[PDB]
Amino acid sequence: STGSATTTPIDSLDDAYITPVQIGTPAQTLNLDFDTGSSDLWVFSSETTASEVDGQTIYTPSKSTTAKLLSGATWSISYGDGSSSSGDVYTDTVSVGGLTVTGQAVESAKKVSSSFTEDSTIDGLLGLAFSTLNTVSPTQQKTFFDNAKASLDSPVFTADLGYHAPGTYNFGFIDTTAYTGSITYTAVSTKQGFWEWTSTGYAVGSGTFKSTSIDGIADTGTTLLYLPATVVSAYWAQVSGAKSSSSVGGYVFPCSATLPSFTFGVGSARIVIPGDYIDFGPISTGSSSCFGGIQSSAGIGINIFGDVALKAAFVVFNGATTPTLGFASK
Repeated sequence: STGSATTTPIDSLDDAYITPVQIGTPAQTLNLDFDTGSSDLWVFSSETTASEVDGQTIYTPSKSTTAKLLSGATWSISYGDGSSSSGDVYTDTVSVGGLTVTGQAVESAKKVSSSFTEDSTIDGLLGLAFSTLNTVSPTQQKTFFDNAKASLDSPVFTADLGYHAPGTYNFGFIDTTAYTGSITYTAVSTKQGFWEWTSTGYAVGSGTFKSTSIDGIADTGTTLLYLPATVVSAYWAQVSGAKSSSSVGGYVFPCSATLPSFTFGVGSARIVIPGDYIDFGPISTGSSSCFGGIQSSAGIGINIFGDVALKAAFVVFNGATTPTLGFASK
């Protein structure tokens, strides 16, 4: 089997992407944030504290003939950005882009933090990291990909995120029309439960490439590119007037700037992030200070190749017995 679904930016900045997902019978379609940095499929639901729901579409398990309470199971997650959610668990039929999994754990939120409530466009998350990170207790549950894998034509999914435009998540096949050149594959460590890999270096603008190993995670659920302070300083030093602002929470730059590109290495290959991808716009409405899309990972504890990096590439998440990651230009 295969599946193919369009993923759409939630706003003009590509702060996140939503993908429609069919849950239950008859189908209830919710728009979920596909997140290769976590491993829970959770939704706003009829059980979510009413004051914490503000415009989201909810899953109502009582209206699904295939929903079953997973008795005794609870979940609770906290994300890198400080947001969180928790609740109980149903199993139900879940389909993405024509690919159907029966008996998928659908984690129903009883509580969500303010960041979730305040974003009316995201109805939940669909985790695509390794199932070892799944938070369901006392019986850990499998991700949608893990459940689908054996049925897929090939044990892979791909992320093709757009810059200020829709893109695609495919399951079970590689669309050879969706990228240019060849795909370069690189080793993955699953030791921390992430799609963790090592970039071979970077360049800033038309500058020379610096060969240096940068361990990090391919994370579709993180907006920005978080790299070591040395790398980030080298980038922003090429933008007149750019500075790190403790009050704003990272590097800002004059909105009048033209940003240089940023290149990262994948083996001997190179992925170029155009400068425009690094512009996250005014820090507040009307401001002439703009927020940067490359930020320091210092004090996160891990480097994160988030959407800013991934949307410059066609990315293969290869879930074969020994997983790997592939990157192509597009």
